[PDB]
Amino acid sequence: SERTFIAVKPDGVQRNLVGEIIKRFENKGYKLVGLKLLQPTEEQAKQHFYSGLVSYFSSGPIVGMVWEGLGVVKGGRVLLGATNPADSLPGTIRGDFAVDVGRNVCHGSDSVESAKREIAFWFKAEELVSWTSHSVKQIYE
Amino acid sequence: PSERTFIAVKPDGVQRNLVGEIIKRFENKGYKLVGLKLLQPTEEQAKGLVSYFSSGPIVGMVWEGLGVVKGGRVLLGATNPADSLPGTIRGDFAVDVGRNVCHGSDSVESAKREIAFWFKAEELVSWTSHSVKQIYER
Amino acid sequence: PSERTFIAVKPDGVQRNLVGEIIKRFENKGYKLVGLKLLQPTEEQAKQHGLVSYFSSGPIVGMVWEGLGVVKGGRVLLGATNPADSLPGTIRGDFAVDVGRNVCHGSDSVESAKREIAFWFKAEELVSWTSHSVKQIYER
Amino acid sequence: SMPSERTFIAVKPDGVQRNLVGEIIKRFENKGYKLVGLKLLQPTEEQAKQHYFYSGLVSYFSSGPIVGMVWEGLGVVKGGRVLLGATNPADSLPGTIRGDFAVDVGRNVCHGSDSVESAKREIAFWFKAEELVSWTSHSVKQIYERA
Amino acid sequence: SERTFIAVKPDGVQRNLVGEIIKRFENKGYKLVGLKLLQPTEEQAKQHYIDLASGPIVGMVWEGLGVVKGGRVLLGATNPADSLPGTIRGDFAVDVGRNVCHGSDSVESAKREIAFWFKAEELVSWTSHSVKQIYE
Amino acid sequence: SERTFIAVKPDGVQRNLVGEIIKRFENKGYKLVGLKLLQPTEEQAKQHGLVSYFSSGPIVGMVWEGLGVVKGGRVLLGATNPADSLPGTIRGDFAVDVGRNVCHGSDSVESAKREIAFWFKAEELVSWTSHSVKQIYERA
Repeated sequence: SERTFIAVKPDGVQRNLVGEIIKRFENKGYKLVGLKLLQPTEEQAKQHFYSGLVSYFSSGPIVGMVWEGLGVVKGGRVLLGATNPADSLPGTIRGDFAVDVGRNVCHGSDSVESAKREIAFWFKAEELVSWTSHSVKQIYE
Repeated sequence: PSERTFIAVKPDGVQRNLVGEIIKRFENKGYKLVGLKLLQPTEEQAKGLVSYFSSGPIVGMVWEGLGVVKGGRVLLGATNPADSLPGTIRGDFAVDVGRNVCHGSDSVESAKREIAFWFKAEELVSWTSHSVKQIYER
Repeated sequence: PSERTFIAVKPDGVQRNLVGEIIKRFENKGYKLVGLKLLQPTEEQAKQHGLVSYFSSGPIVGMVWEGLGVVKGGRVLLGATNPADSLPGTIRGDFAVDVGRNVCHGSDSVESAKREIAFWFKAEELVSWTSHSVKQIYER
Repeated sequence: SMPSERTFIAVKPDGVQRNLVGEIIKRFENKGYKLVGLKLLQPTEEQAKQHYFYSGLVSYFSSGPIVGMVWEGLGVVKGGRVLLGATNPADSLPGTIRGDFAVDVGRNVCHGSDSVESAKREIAFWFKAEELVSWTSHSVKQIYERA
Repeated sequence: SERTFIAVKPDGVQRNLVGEIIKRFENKGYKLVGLKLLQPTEEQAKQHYIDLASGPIVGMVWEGLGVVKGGRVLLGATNPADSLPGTIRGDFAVDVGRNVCHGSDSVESAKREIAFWFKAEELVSWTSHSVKQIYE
Repeated sequence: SERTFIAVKPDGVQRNLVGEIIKRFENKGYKLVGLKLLQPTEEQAKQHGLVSYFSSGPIVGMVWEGLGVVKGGRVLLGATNPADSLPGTIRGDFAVDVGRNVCHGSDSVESAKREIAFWFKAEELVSWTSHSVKQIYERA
């Protein structure tokens, strides 16, 4: 089943939005199969204006997540809201919580291919957990 | 404002503990609860879709308010959860169209039919909200 | 575990839009909803339950909840009967001020729960079903 | 287009009566906007006449208290209105204040300045300069990107 | 009819707890009769400084039956270490020196605090449309 | 700089309480320095019927930092036995059965050190400073 990479960026962790973000994905019906707190290294930030974006991204921890579900790549992005918080609607994470595109609190993979790459980049295979939600028959026909 | 609509928490909604959450959103909006009942549809009432619909309880509700048929549907969000926006019930809580948590009458006429189908007249309560002048100008 | 209790949102609770909030808390706790009904008590029903007039003046929501220790646990969720003594986090602690407008009711014992359930609900109105989360809430 | 931009937000009397003051303030705080003015007041008949059916809207608006607020942040005039939702609740989407809480355009719970110029005028009309408080949020670097 | 003074201290305002605190008082059934974002005046500071020998903050006045004690119950114990979850400080504070809010500790001190922070003309007397639902 | 170990047990993960639990610790002012989703091995559960349930699915392991966080974290979780947990706590709000009590927190500073070391390798913990430290602590 489809998987996507969702991150709480360092502004999101600093502003105490980790639980709130996780809650919204859980409530939606998506399944958490990877989760990790980490501080990106400068080198990881270099791979991911330049000195500035690198420095912010390696300045503090992010929370990396892998979520599983039908249409979760697109759906996860819908939950996050438009990338640019000026365009984000209330009810979304960015619409509720962000102002500035450079401090937009979170990230979600923008396609299936890019999800596979991002998951592989941040998570070793052994760190992902395959399990079955006891609610699968209530969420999916 | 005396328009009425039928809202249901389907069995997946009840199983996933969304009854209170749904009621809350209608109450917050300003709509008035005039009928409420927990029931398990019979196979016959349902008559794959039949089996799921008669497999467990639903919560049936009648809500009253100005434009409540359309408004109730806006609160539920698009019927197909792929199209539902966050902030709506389905946008927040549903993934699959076949397990889309809830239902709202799609028109005034079909609301009248649905209400009559699930509720006996005596089961609906007419009352006046002490907030009516705060919610409606006239 | 199959224990059951009667919970009511009194008319002030319904008027003040607390029905959903109360149901949510019971659902969140893990208790199972097996009866639910909106109704306006008759004066006669209020007599059995000034207090008469208020109680029969508008609708209440009657509920039956099932779970281990649900009679006591339901009352703990409601908070002390007198809101002056109710702690924040409970329904009355969060939402009520006056004992005469204390928003809700819960059966005070197993025996009185059986009586209250039987009084407000006909047998055919209660639904027996199994939560898909039963093994996540209960070890045995 | 400055982060120092300011807008006027009001909880109208219906919003105060229906206990939506805290909820409205929370949404602005959550968004990252900064509260620089706040005041509970009952508009006078004369103040209601200027603000705006010219029998009826006046009477309701001067009938009880409103909460007046000044919020500061990048694009806060437009952003504040997005949080409130469409002016007519029929058009307001869930997730917004009016989409979540209002039904009738005549009882639409709140108000926000519709432009930068009208925000300056509204702020000046409801607040004396000495009532606004300038301070710095300890989260400014988390909300706004430094070059 | 009783009234009390509740304040969101500067840490509370900085940490975005103003709405959350107001909400809890509204939800409880108490009535907001004074509200203002404020900075002490030089004259207010002088008199505070003198009185201790016996910003911004948000200042509030709330009205209701038993609101002085009730308001404090909503805030939770003064020292957050002792505050229980469900209260403001139990949910949101760790350190007694950054305990987010304040409520008058008695009826007499409420009168004094209200008078100190609010001019009489800044309080609004009004009737909640829900008064008969909250009070018998 | 005190630290404690908090876990969402498998029932808690299954019942979608991870975010809710994290939120409460964040709201309180505590600082997240370790976070990981994992499925305990049978061997790991033996050291911690109870073995089978604990190794049956994923838990979320967390390390939190703050003044008095060991005791404070337990106060947020509520009494170990949900029958005794008060509303406003995680177990008071969400749990019924002591065998399915949703979560765990270290019971002392010494046991927190042991539990943190057991579940987290040193390189998995992140040391950082909250931009709100001076708003949460007077001495910071």
